Amino acid sequence: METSLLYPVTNDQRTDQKLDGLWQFKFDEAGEGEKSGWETGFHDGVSMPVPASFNDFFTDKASREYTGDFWYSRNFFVPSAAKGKALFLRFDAVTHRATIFVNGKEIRTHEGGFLPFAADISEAVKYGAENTVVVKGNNELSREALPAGDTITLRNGKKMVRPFFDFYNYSGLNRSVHLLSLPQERVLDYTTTFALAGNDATVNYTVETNGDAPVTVSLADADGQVVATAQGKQGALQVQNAHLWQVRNAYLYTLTIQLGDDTQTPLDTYTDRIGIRTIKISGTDILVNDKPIYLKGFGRHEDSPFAGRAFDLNVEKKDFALMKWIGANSFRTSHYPYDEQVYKIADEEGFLLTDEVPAVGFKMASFFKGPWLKKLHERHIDQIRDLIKRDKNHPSVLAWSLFNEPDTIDENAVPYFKQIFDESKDLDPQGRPRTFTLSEDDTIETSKVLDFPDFYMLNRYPGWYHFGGYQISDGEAGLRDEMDKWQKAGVKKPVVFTEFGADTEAGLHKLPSVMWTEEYQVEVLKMFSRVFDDYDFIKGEQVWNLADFQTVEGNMRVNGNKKGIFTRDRQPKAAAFFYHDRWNKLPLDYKA
Amino acid sequence: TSLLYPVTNDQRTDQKLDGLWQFKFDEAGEGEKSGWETGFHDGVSMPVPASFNDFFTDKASREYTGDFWYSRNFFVPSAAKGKALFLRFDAVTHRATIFVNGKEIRTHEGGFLPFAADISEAVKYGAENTVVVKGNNELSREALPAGDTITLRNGKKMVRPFFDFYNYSGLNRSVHLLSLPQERVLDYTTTFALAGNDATVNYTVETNGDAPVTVSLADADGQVVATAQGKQGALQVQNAHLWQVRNAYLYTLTIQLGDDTQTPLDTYTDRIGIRTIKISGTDILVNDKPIYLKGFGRHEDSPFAGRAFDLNVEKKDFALMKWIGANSFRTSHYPYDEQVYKIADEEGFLLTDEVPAVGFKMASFFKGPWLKKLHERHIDQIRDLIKRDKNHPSVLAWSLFNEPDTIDENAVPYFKQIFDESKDLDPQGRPRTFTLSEDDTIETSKVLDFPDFYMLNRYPGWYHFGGYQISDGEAGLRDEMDKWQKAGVKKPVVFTEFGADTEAGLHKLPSVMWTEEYQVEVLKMFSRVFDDYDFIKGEQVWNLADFQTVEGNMRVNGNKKGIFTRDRQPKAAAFFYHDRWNKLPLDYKA
Ligand SMILES: [Cl-]
Repeated sequence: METSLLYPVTNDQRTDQKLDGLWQFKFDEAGEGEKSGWETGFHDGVSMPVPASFNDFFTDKASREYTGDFWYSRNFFVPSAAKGKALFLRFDAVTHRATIFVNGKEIRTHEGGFLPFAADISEAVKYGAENTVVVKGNNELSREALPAGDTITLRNGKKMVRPFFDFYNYSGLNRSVHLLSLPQERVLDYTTTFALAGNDATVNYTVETNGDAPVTVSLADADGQVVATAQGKQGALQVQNAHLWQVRNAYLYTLTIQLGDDTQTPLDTYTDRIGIRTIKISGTDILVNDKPIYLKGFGRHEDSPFAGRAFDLNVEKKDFALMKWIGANSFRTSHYPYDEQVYKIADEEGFLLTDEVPAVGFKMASFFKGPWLKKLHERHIDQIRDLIKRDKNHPSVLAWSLFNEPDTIDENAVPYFKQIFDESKDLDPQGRPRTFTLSEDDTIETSKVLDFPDFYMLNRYPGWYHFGGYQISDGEAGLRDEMDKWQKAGVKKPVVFTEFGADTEAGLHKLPSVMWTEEYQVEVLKMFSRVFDDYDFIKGEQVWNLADFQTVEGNMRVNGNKKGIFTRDRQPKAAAFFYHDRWNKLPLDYKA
Repeated sequence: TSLLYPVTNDQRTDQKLDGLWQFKFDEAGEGEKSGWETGFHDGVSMPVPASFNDFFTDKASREYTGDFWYSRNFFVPSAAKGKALFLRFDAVTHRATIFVNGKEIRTHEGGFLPFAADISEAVKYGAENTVVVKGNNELSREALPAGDTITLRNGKKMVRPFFDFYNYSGLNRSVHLLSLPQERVLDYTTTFALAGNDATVNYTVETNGDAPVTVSLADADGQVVATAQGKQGALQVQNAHLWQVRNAYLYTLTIQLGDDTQTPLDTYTDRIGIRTIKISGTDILVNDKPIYLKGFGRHEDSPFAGRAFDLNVEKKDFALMKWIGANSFRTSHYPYDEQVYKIADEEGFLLTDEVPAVGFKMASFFKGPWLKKLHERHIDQIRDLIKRDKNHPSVLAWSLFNEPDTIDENAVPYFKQIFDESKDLDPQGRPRTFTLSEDDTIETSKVLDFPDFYMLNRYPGWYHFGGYQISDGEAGLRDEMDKWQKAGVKKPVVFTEFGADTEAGLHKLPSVMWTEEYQVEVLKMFSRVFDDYDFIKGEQVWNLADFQTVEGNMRVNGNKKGIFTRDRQPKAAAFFYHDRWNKLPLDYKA
C-alpha cells in the first residue's frame, strides 16, 4: 500500500540527496543483531558500497552464499532547513526484505526486493545534526514470496538457497537510497492516456494529492515552449500538430504539475517527461500509433560483474549502445522490475519494454496445489499493483508480464490466473496488454490458461534443452508442428517468441559445430529465424539472452548462464553479427 | 644419387622402421668415445617420426642444442642377401651421422630432405642389427636455415634463429629399410605438350646399367594408352584427360628394366598429371588458361608431432583448404614430407616448393665469410629439392629464398650465382622466385630482375600502421602498388604473406589488434587492395594454422596469424575466405 512511488525530483519545493557511498555492513547468522543493539548503528563491520549486491565483495564462499539477516549502517546529516517538511528515506530496492531503523527507532518493514518504498522519518530525526539509519535486510526464499524458492540447511548449520529461478540470489541494498524533503501537501500520483486525431493529439491526465488545493497542469515541448495547459485534477491537454513518440524515434514532452492558486507560491511542483503514443492489440497486430510493428530484441537481466544485481549507469548505457547498433527495438525486463532509470532511457531511445513482476518459480521440477498460495498471492498482486503504479506513465512500457514460466498445465492454475487477471484488469489507465511467458512444457496442447493473455509469449528451446546437436532437424520439425497447430486453431492474438537460444562459450569454435560453440549459436538462431518467417501470426523475436549473466552454481552452468549474444563483459559473440545483419534489414512494419 | 620415393613390388621392398627408438642427449660430446655408436638401451623411449622437443617436461630438454642420439634394433631378412640394401632417412633435423652395427656409414647435412645409406655390407643377414643416429640441431650462418647458437652464463647451449618457427629437431620423418635391384631406376623426368585433345609426355630415365628400358602409361581405370622403348622417348596420349586445378586426373607411369626375354630387373611406378605451366607476361597459365591463386601460408607443425609429418593433420589441413575455396599453398619454409605432394597431386592443388633458404638477413648478411659454405649447402639443397619433386603435377614454382636481405647491393652476386646454377635443373622449366620482405620493395630491392614472378610479403595493419592507423597503412600499400604499376610491371605479382595475430576468443566492438574482428577487418582491407590491380594474380594469406615459435614477448605461445587454430578449428576469418574464395572463379581477372 505504498502511498507514492513518484521518482525523486529537485526543485524549490522538493529536495533529493542520495545516501549512496560506503556503509557499514555486518552478517547476522545468530539473529541476535537487535538483542545486542546493532539498530542504534555500528562501525565495527566491513565497508559495503551502496548501491551494490553484497555477495561478490567477499573472497570466502560462505559469505557469497550467505542466507539470513544482514545489516547496513550509515550516518547522514539532516539540514535544519528541513524542519516542517515531509521527510522521507526512499529505498529504491532492498533485496528481498527490510526493516528500517532511524536513530535506533523502528520505522517500517517492506516485502519484495525489486520495487521502491519510502520511510516517513519526519519525527525520528534531529534537524540540523547527524542521524543514523540502519537496515536489517533479509535474504531467504520461500514459496510464499516472490521470487519463489526454498531455503535449506547444510548438515553443518549454514543456511543456503535452492531457488526456483535461474539467476543468482544477489542481495542487499541493490539500488540508490534518497533523502527526500517534500511539501506537506503534495502530488502523490498522476496518470496519462493518449488519443490521436489527424495531426493532433490529446493527453488525458489525472492527479492525486493529499489535499484540496488547486492543481495546474502544463505541457511543454522539447525546447521549453508551452503547448497546452489545464486546471483541475481531471483534464485534457490539446496538442495541435503533435510530435508523436515513435519506435526507435522518441519525442518527449515535459509535463509540469503544480499545487496552489495565484495568491500562493506553488505549494508543490512535480515534473516528468512523457511521450505521446498509443498502443493497441488488433487481431494479431500490435499497433503503435495505429501502424503495425514487429518486435526485435532480448532477453535481459540486471547483471554486471562488479555491481551484481545493482543498477550501474555505465553498464546500462552500453547495453543500450549495443542494442541500438544491433537493430533491436524491444526487450523484456526479466524477471523483475528494473531500476527506474532504465525506463527513462527506453523513453529517450524509443524502445518497447515488457515490464515483468518477479513471479518466477511457480513451478516445481505440484506448485498451485499447496497452502503457500494464500500469502504468495497477496505479495504477487501487491507487487503487480506497485509495479504498474511506478511505471504506468513511461511511453516505452508496452505490456505487463504477470508470470514467468509458471506451471500452466496444472488445472489448479486456472483459479489463480482468474484471480490475478481479474484484480489487475483496471490498474493501468492506458490498459496495455497483460500477459506472461509460456514455458516449453506449456504448449497449445497442454496449457490450461491460453484464454487470459492479451498476446502470447512463447519460451521454446528446440536445439538446446530438447533435440540438441544433430537432432536439431527434428527440433525444427517439432516446433513447426506446434506452430502448425496454432495456425489450425486459428490464432486471433499475436504471438511473440520471448526465449530461445544456445549456451555459447566465447572463443569455442568447431567445424562442424558442436553445442556450446559460437558456430552452433548461429545455426540455432538461423533455424528459429526460418520458422518465425514462415508464420504470419509471429509478430516478434526476443532472444535469450542479451548478455551472459550470473547464476547459481551447477554442473550445467559454466560459471553463470552463457546464452548471451554478448559476453558478460559486453563484447559480441558471432551471433551478434548475425542479428546485426538480420534485424537492420527487417522494417518496423514487417508482416502486414 | 637417388631420391625416388620407395615403392613395393616384386623387385623393390620397403619396410618402415617407425616406432619407439632409444634416445639420449650428449651435451658433452662424449657419445662416440663412450661406445654409443654400437647401440644403447639406457635412455628414454622416443617416437619416430616426431620431433623430440615436446616430449620433455623440463625446458632444458625442450631447448637442448647439440649432439643427440637415436638407437634401434632391426631385422634384416635372409631373403635380402644379394640386393642393394638401404636405410633411407626421410629427414633428420638438421645433421646426421649414420652407424650400423657400430660402423659409421654416412653423414648428411640439411634436415628436411631425404637421404639413403647403403648398408649392404654392414649387416648380418638373418639376424638383428643395430642402427644408431647421431643428430645435431645447432644453427649457424653456414647452414640452412640460418641462425646462431649462444651459450648462456650457466654453460647451456641455446639456439637463436633468424627465422620465426621453433627449432623442432630429431627424426622428423619415416625411416625405411629398402631392398633394391642391383641394376635399377635412379631418376626419371617428365615434360608435357598439348595439341587439340591430344598430349605428349616427354620422358627420360636414368639407370645405373645398360639394360633396356620400357615405359608405359595407364589411365585411372588401368587401361594402357602409351608404350615406348629407350631411355628417352615420347608417349602419345590420344584424347587425354588433363590435370586441372581442383580437378586432378592422374595417369600411372611404369618404368621397367630388361629386354623382352629375361626376368624383369626392376620396376618403378609413379603417378603423373598431364598439364603445362607457362608464365605469359603477367598471367599464370595452367593448360594455357589463366588462373588466380588463393591459399596459404603453411607450416608442418602439429601439437604432438611438432615438425614431424603426421598424415592425420595433413588430410585434415587438406579437408579444410578445399572447404575454404583455396587452390594453392606455399611450403614455407622448407620442403615438406613427400606425402604432402601426392595428396596435392590427387586434389589438384598448386604448390610453391621452398628450400630452407630462410633467415638470410639480420635485425649486412651477404657481407660475411659464411656465404661460401652457406652457398655450397644452399645450391645443393636446391638440387635435391628439384630432383625429388620434379614429376609432381602439383608443383607450380620453386622458391629459392624466403625474405633474404635484398636491400644490400652484395646480395646481387649471390643471386646471380644461385639463379645461374639452377637455370637448367627443372626439366619442365617452371618459374623460380622468392619472397620479398616488407623492407624489400619496388623502391629498395636490388634483385627484381631475377624472379620469374614476384612474391610479396606485406604487413600493413600489423607490423606497421596497426589499429586505428590501418587506413594510412592501406594508403601506403596502394602507394607501392601504384609505383609497381608505374614501373610497367610485366611479370605476375602474388601476395604470399599478410595478416594479423588473433587469439581465438578475443572479441571487441570496435575491434583491437588480436581480436577475431580485427583479423577479418585486416583481411577485408587487403582484399580491397588486391582487387584494384590487374598484375596481382594471387593471394596466399599467412597463415593456415597457428604454429609453434620461439619464446618471445610478441609470441603468445607461438604464432597466431592463422586462419585456423593450432587444433584446426576456424576463427571468424575462416568464414570470410570461405565466402570470398568460393566466389572467385579460377580465372578471376582475365
Ligand atoms: Cl529536532
